[PDB]
Amino acid sequence: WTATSGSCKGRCFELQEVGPPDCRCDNLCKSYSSCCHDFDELCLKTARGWECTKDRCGEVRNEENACHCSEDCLSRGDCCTNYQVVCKGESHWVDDDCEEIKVPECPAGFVRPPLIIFSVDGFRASYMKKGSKVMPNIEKLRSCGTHAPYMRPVYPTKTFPNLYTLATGLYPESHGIVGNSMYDPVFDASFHLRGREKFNHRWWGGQPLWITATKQGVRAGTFFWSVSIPHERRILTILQWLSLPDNERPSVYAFYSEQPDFSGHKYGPFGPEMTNPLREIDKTVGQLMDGLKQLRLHRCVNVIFVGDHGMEDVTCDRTEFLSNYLTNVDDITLVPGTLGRIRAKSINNSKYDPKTIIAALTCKKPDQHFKPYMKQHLPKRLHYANNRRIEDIHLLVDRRWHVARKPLDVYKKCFFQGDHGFDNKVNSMQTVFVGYGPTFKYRTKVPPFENIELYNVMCDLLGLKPAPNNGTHGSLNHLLRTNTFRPTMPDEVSRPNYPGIMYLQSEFDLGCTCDDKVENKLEELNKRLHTKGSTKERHLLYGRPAVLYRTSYDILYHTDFESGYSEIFLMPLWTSYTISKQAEVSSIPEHLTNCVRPDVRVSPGFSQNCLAYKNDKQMSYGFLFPPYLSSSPEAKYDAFLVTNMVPMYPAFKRVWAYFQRVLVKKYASERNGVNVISGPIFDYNYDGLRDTEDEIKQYVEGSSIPVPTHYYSIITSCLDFTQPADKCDGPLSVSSFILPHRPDNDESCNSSEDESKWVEELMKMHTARVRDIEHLTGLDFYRKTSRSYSEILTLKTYLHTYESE
Ligand SMILES: *[C@@H]1O[C@H](CO)[C@@H](O[C@@H]2O[C@H](CO)[C@@H](O[C@@H]3O[C@H](CO[C@H]4O[C@H](CO)[C@@H](O)[C@H](O[C@H]5O[C@H](CO)[C@@H](O)[C@H](O)[C@@H]5O[C@H]5O[C@H](CO)[C@@H](O)[C@H](O)[C@@H]5O)[C@@H]4O)[C@@H](O)[C@H](O[C@H]4O[C@H](CO)[C@@H](O)[C@H](O)[C@@H]4O[C@H]4O[C@H](CO)[C@@H](O)[C@H](O)[C@@H]4O)[C@@H]3O)[C@H](O)[C@H]2NC(C)=O)[C@H](O)[C@H]1NC(C)=O
Ligand SMILES: O=C(Cn1cnc2ccc(N3CCN(C(=O)NC4CCCC4)CC3)cc2c1=O)NCc1ccc(Cl)c(Cl)c1
Ligand SMILES: [Ca+2]
Ligand SMILES: [Ca+2]
Ligand code: NA
Ligand code: NA
Ligand SMILES: [Zn+2]
Repeated sequence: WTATSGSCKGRCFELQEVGPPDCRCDNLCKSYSSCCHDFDELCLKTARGWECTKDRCGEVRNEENACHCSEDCLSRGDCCTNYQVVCKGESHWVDDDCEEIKVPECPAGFVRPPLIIFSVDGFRASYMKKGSKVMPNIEKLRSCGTHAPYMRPVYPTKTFPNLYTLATGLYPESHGIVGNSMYDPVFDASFHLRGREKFNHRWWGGQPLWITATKQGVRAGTFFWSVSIPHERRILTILQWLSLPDNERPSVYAFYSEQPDFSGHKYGPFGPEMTNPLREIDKTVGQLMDGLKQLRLHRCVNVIFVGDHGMEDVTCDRTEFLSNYLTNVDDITLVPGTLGRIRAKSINNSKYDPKTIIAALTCKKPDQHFKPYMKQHLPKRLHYANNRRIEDIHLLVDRRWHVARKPLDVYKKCFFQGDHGFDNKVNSMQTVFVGYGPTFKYRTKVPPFENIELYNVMCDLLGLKPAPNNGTHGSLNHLLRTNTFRPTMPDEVSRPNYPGIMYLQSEFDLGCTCDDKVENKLEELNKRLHTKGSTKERHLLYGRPAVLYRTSYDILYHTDFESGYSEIFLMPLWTSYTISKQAEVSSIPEHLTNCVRPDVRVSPGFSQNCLAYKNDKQMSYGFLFPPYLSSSPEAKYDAFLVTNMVPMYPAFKRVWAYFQRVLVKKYASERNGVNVISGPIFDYNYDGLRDTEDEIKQYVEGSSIPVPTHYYSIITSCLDFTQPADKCDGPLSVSSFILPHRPDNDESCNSSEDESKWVEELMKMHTARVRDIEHLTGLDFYRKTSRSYSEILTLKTYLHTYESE
């Protein structure tokens, strides 16, 4: 119940929301159907429209008007945004030449430059170039300020997950808004775009920027907007708030536009009908900047122009139906469209089985346009699993397609021509970022970055300490003129042991064999030097990784590679080696095919054993440093040490052996040498974080050898590829992956073919940031480089996407 017979007189767009049953006058009252009886009359004035005209200049103030053109309007803070242009001979902001904003030029009483976030729904990254002729205000923001060619949204590339990630710095699995539609089995409640459950605070986790600001004594304007409030009134409301007395005035404001998404769904991303919505958004930016200029704030405020996701061509005819694959389609609930999420229709149905549903959906049709996954098998870069609102079965839908349960769902719901939601590396899903103002740089282009990073920057712009989030604070310092955040590297928690030769061969009873009894003062001192680290400078280029948790491990040196060997997990945490452009690939010699050699530096008790692999009929092993890339026949023996062995399913060995035998050398050839760091990952609870020993769900049968859930590699070279990886003077270039360690290749529908036709495609799908590997391993890389720490943070957040231009 709302007692809507209270009044909005003197309350229009009040910032503090009043509680039930008292009637409301804030910017969300319409959404709750709770506005006072006189809200439209008093707060949504429209008389005489939104622009001054020559005849209105100097008029007698008429409080009925939408905005004012009387002499008093500037001191009232309620002029039409074009007042000074029409009535005082001033220019529009867009017509003024760009002039660098070296320092804030703010009115007296301003404690800090305000921040205005101007969020555009469905604004695809390529609109900034493709629509530039029809968006002159946005083009001035972009060209004069700091811009990225695009900004990467989070998955799924839907509105609410992305706007709430922008606000919190968190992945959707952590903030809890994992789709536009959700079921939470603990609450037993459903969240929808339509309706009221979405107003319940229990859905919305983390700490959004307006709460962060308020907790730290920075006032915030209200960020959500009721859809029916026209954009011109949203802009005039922000400008009125900016005219509040110092003690009342917010320091952070948000404008939201439902365009161009609304039209893009109807017309497709580049439908001829799209020009007009882009013109209208640009006119809104123009009103805001003219309005700021009238208030002498246009060289004081920092403005962020940012989108939530892009827009792809999608029509009804490109729909896959689950009824074409499943016999039992009425036993499932599907959340449909540009991603699929499946769960049982009834928790009482004991015959429901996810394994049989996955198998029925796997590679069934030659050009099948979705791929099913258990959520823990989704690419780790999506960070889309650790939330009970994410169903166990996920369908990754190809760009331009939908999935639905039955055909009747689609024609009893062609209308639409655009949609979004797909994998967030897809080019059509990318969106925009421009920062303009005293705190941003001038005429500066920055590389693409992820939207999870912007919360920290917004906190920096406002002098706030961010709540804990998934950004990497400091990685966007290159966007800023001032207010940079100067992080320190994390402290190493565990220091390594450096074991020497401590064990005799006969102390080992591992069931291993090697034909190495194959028999010099020149070359014996030489081999001893390699074991003490004489080549370590060639193979550990950026320092050893730091171990950020408590554990016991050993550094092991060799001619061709260095490793940090875990006595707890019985395998390396990391193995590092450099392959020059001139490196030669060789074979595993016949006499060494099944060779595994005890490592006399490491106790039998802290070693793997061959008998466990013989006994485990499902599990084989591979090596982290590949024997194919040994520098000499004699160095090759090091590659067969038991301390270089890791457990690998035979299906996975197909992938791994092709990466090591073919792709490493291909990269070294293309990039002028590469440094590779490879290792295992254990993430049995799919939280994106390193498992402790007591979280390991699978061991090599009969043993204490834990089975990795994934294997990573970080592949680094010189950004200037005229310099070899091992003699690089400047910035680095990286690409990385986190490959799922699976006992079959069902994910790859062409896996019966030669690995040259499917393995690199798999690897691209599982591309990763070095930061993703850091979370998953508790290691900290690139500790010893010539580069600034903020530059290294940017490098650790880089994702190689393998999308065309
Ligand atoms: C991305 O960045 C985020 C933010 O930094 C990272 O997430 C953090 O990760 C931490 C580890 O997973 C996690 O720390 C835990 O916090 C527990 C207290 O949690 C509450 O309070 C915080 C602080 O205000 C709050 O933010 C939390 O909010 C979550 O939960 C509510 C639901 O109630 C949601 O609305 C909200 O969206 C959010 O959900 C997300 O996180 C939870 C996990 O907390 C997931 O389950 C959800 O799926 C969703 O992803 C909470 O309200 C604290 O209890 C934990 O402590 C246990 O573990 C420690 C280990 O040190 C142990 O020592 C303790 O004893 C304790 O164990 C006991 O409980 C166990 C479980 O019941 C039990 O098994 C044991 O036997 C013990 O009794 C833990 O410290 C932190 O909360 C989240 N924060 C957020 C916002 O998500 C995220 O990791 C980053 N991602 C990547 C990839 O880097
Ligand atoms: O604006 C709209 C549409 N619209 C319209 N009317 C609404 C009325 C109320 C609510 N409620 C307020 C109480 N809630 C809330 O304050 N939650 C946070 C504060 C406490 C913890 C998290 C939960 C949400 C949401 C909306 C809403 O979305 N769309 C644009 C937009 C802008 C910014 C963001 Cl971040 C997002 Cl996700 C969406
Ligand atoms: Ca959207
Ligand atoms: Ca984990
Ligand atoms: Na075996
Ligand atoms: Na296959
Ligand atoms: Zn949309």
